[PDB]
Amino acid sequence: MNIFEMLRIDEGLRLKIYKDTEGYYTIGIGHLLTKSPSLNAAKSELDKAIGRNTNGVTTKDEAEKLFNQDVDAAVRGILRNAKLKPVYDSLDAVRRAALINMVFQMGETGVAGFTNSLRMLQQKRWDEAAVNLAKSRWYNQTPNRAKRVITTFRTGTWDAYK
Ligand SMILES: [Cl-]
Ligand SMILES: [Cl-]
Repeated sequence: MNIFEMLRIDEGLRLKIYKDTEGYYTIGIGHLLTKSPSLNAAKSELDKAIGRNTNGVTTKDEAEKLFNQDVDAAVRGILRNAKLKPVYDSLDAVRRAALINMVFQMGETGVAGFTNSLRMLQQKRWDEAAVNLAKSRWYNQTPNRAKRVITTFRTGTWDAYK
């Protein structure tokens, strides 16, 4: 397993514009287009993202290209974030993927706010971080996914995804 496969499992793949768990327009593999309620606004961002008149639909290749870009951007954002980098640097490979997953979902700013959890992860206090992480809106809103990610931090294995 690897980060791509992990995220493809968590986000799925949709080739037509759709609304995410929060009601926002998205496309592909969890690529958020806009938080605006307007579908036209969404089609416009799509077109801008793809570089053609899409009319709300993408091909598999195009969606995978957005995904590649989004994963890359996620890693890069972590490595440039003062609160995040040190955490990520301290982790083993599997766990780093768990961190990336979270930043892809919630943004780096959103993850950088789990201060308490981050410290625990940095200290390698797995069970404790797992419990702290669960005390969040994130876990209450998307519990199955949060649970997989959390298990991943807790165990350092991919069992949650097998
Ligand atoms: Cl883009
Ligand atoms: Cl979920």
